[PDB]
Amino acid sequence: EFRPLTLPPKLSLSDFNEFIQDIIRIVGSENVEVISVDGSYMKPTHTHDPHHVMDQDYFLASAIVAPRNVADVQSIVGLANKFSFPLWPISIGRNSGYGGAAPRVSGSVVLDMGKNMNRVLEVNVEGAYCVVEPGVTYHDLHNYLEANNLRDKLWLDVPDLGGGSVLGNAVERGVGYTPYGDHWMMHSGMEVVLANGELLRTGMGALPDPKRPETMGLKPEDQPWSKTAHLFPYGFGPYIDGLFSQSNMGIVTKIGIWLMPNPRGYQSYLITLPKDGDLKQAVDIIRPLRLGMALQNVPTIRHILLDAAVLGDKRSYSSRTEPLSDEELDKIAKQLNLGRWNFYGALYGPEPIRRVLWETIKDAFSAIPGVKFYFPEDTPENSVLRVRDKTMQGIPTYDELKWIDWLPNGAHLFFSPIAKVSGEDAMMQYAVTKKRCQEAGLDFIGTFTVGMREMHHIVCIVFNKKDLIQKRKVQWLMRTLIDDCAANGWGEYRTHLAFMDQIMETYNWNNSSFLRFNEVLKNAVDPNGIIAPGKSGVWPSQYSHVTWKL
Amino acid sequence: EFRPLTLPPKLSLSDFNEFIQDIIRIVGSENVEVISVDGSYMKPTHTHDPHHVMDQDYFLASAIVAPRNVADVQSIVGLANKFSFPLWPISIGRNSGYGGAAPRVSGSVVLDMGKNMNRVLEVNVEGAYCVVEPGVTYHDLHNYLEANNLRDKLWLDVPDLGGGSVLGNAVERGVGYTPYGDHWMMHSGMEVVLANGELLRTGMGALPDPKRPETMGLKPEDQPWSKTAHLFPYGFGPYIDGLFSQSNMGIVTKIGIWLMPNPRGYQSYLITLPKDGDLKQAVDIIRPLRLGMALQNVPTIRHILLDAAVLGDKRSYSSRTEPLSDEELDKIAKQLNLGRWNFYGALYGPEPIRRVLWETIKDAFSAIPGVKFYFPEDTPENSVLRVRDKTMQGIPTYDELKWIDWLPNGAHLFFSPIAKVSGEDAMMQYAVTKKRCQEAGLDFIGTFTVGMREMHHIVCIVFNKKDLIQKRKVQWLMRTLIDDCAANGWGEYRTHLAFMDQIMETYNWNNSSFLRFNEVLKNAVDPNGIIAPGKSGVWPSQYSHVTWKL
Ligand SMILES: *Cc1cc2c(cc1C)nc1c(=O)[nH]c(=O)nc-1n2C[C@H](O)[C@H](O)[C@H](O)COP(=O)(O)OP(=O)(O)OC[C@H]1O[C@@H](n2cnc3c(N)ncnc32)[C@H](O)[C@@H]1O
Ligand SMILES: *Cc1cc2c(cc1C)nc1c(=O)[nH]c(=O)nc-1n2C[C@H](O)[C@H](O)[C@H](O)COP(=O)(O)OP(=O)(O)OC[C@H]1O[C@@H](n2cnc3c(N)ncnc32)[C@H](O)[C@@H]1O
Repeated sequence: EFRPLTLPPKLSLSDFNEFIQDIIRIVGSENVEVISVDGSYMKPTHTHDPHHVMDQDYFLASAIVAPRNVADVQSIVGLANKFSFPLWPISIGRNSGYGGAAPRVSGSVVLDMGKNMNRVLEVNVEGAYCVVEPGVTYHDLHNYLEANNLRDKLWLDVPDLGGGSVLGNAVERGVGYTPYGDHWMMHSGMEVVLANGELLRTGMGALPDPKRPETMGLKPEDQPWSKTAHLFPYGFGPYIDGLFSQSNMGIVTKIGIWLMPNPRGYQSYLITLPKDGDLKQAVDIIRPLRLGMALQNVPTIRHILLDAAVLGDKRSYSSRTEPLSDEELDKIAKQLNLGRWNFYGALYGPEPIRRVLWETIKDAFSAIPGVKFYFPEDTPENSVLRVRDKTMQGIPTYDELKWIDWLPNGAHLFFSPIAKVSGEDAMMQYAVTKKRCQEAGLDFIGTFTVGMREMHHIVCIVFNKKDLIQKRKVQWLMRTLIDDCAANGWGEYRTHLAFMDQIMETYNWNNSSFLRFNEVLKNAVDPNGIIAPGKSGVWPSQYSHVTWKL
Repeated sequence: EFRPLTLPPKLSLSDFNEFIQDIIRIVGSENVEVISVDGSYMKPTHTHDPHHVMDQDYFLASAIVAPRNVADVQSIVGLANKFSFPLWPISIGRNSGYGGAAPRVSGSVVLDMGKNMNRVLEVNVEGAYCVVEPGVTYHDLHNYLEANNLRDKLWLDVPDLGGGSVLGNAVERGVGYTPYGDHWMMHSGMEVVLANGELLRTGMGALPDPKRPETMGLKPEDQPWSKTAHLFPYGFGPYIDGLFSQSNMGIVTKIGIWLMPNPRGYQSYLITLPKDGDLKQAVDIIRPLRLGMALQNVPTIRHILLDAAVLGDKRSYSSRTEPLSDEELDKIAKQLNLGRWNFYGALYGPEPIRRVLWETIKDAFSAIPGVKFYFPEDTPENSVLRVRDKTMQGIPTYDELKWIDWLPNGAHLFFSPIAKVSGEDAMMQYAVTKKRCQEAGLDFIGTFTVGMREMHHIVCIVFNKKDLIQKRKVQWLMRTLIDDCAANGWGEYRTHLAFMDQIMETYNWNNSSFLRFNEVLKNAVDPNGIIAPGKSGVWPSQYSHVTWKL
């Protein structure tokens, strides 16, 4: 194909066409598309940000490429080093609220790694791990487990929806809700194609499986792994794995992910907190429970509007066009039999141990006036408890997609600061966050997810993507919040394409020492800067900061 | 001082003298010793390898310099850049079995970080963590906690001995014996001086503490951390932390380490396993109880000679010169009331819970005939269990020094391959290692430490450091085990200075892509190659592989 809307920087139409004809010859026409449509979550777009906060076409591919296998990735890396051509690797491209598939730089090729590199490569019972290509969704892996009857042996750890990529998510350092919620920390042994195009496996992936007749003459990409590659992450030497999470340092083609053995018993629960202000005492309670390990998983603390938005759009609760007031949340709370904040967790292992922990947690929270406790069977058919009862046991679902439609053309954008597990800091962050959403004319929606010594506060900004005036207020809210939170001692853990530079500028301890360091590494491994220029605000030297930063 | 024993490569005598005059000016001559004696554990040497497998003077410092503070480190670095002068940074230098404080390159300035940089900087209760400098030993910190009554709120995690640096050991990715035994995984918020001299803090350490009047004009080194620094490791962007463990990528000045809250219940224990072959079913039994958190910590499986050696030297058990027979090891077993393998664990938390766990473990191991369960109270006063009682609850001891003296001028050398948590794998690693130990005329001594999905297998080579015939046999032993283990798909997790090259050459999947990618990052951040050249087999470009490898 001949003519795209946007060319990559410094690249001619004639060069671009040579590149494309070249790539077609490798991967076939059926695996290439040049852009000369926001799609669905069920069928994600690969061309741009479906939940756009800037103009729809602001972050736009010049084309999409789908390698057939790892060899293609290498060949494609080669040509991009030849032509000086920016690549943007996605696994699945369901990173909505962070930009979806869209490339940080327009004119890039989007590498749809997921379409053909699909395979669940291994599920090892005794080692309680699995090995995975970019294309394996949470649901995909769920179904492989069923086919081979492994459901009674091994559980998954799923984020709030079923379609993201196990690896996609893991390298974004994302989060789920079993004791295996720290997704990044569950990996051992990743294979990566570098900016030079050479293959590398990490940790004990670097210790090769010894030779035997069955595996002779296998291309490296197809060689098995030695027996410890997915068991012991460190390997030997400097431990580089993390240089591949949230980086543009390489293109991940495989990853091993630890899986929880069937725990021996499971019980989910809801605790409902009546007052807006109860968040303070509730978090002080969480602290030692989590830290002392009566809280086995990553339990979340949901604001009322999050459950309500699952349950029906805003028109369903009021024809109001302004944020719902403090007192309507009370009415909605009491309609839905929920509190102002709603705490979800679960209990794992034998009855005798579940009993003890539950009595501890039950006891601890009873200090909060008006508290009420529910198992799944005590709630209506449509409840968030029922849905989450699935989630905290590794079953992929999709019911939580509905909150996206809180407003007539609902898109989400995530503001994701980190809080202490302390009522006081939490209230402050809430206050700082709630205040601004207001000035923006938006309902406040958000969770806190509970890590051991921190909470991921996911403020869920939902907007009508066809509304230009609102879009701008969303750009104002985000940028303002980033600042407010930095001035209060809080950083964000993950974000959107349009906020990456701003966010990094925030991690400026000692004259931006962190980003400088990262650039030195980026330019050495990426001398042509072809991988994902601009991810996390890291720019190769051929990318002027003045031209390229937002 | 004027004339040193060995000079760093490519550097004149005239230059060394101008250099050390510049350092003497900064650190004062009290913090400089030019070398022109082995010591012990309590007074550890800073010049060479106290447990030398090569000639005593093979790895040898040219001087030892003791920075008073972070600013002295920046100047020394600046000067080491001026003169191309290798630095070898240590914290305490108790890396016995791995080369102690010896530099990999003879001629280097051993950088004694711990002499003056000494402070327990922070102990935060609600976050349950500490911030520490290199000079703080495990005993140092223990006494800090006792002296503030903190031992009732927070416990430590300690290796077998208490002399090691909390930070130094963690950057070596070392292991301890509570649920906090994965020392490295417990870090958060590292401060690092780079090869160019510049300070950097990782993770949310890069998110600045907001401005206030109390902290104005503080040197970057002396600034506080933002509230989340030591709560959330990741921060934002590429997670570069691990580039600083087992690496030569920088000089660490400060680290945050997570501390486990008093669990509200503790009980250690021993299980004795009569036969040599009982290892196989033991491991097979441990596997599901590890994955399922009936075993909450890092338990150990000790060879009978490990315990035997703590209680008495070889000369006391047999007069024989060769290795001990099988029957002579059942004799020592029945003598000491231990099995051939001895499993040391510990239960944590409230009694209602400790109880259930224990009944599962007891009942799990009962399928092994002649098994015996002991609490500390059930054993002789000198027993290893009584020592590990303290160990598996964060109390330092020094009792385990006694096994080093299993031979006249006993020295240890660790061979530390990683095994699967499977009897088959473990027996195999045992057989492989026992065979070669015979050939070399050594007794086999070691422990397995049970990580979640891996075991660290510490083959404890003790040898007579004044016997040149045996030191050569130990060299042969080491180099053969490395090769054999490799040929059976196992790699070492850490090693001695003389085996760094070989071991790293072992992880050569896809023609040493791992090393090549490591080399690339090193030359980027260390142009003149001054920080610890040769650490983990990673050499900067101006060190010829031909000249430097062993
Ligand atoms: C809409 C929304 C999103 C959401 C959520 C709830 C709603 C309603 N709940 C989440 C949750 O609880 N936890 C969480 O971590 N995220 C949640 N999200 C966000 C999103 O839906 C998921 O996180 C989703 O899994 C992420 O998208 P996906 O997994 O498909 O990843 P991707 O689109 O391919 O992009 C990942 C980014 O990471 C880097 N990347 C990905 N693959 C590679 C490879 N192959 N090599 C190198 N880098 C890779 C890229 O930077 C890419 O941009
Ligand atoms: C003799 C022995 C040793 C031993 C053991 C039992 C016996 C009887 N059991 C151990 C165990 O249970 N777990 C464990 O991790 N180690 C065990 N050992 C080995 C050793 O004694 C300890 O590991 C000890 O704590 C290590 O030594 P130390 O703590 O003093 O650390 P160091 O010598 O200063 O440094 C070791 C290496 O780390 C790098 N390093 C240290 N500081 C820095 C700084 N700040 N910057 C950059 N790198 C640093 C260096 O590479 C140094 O060589």
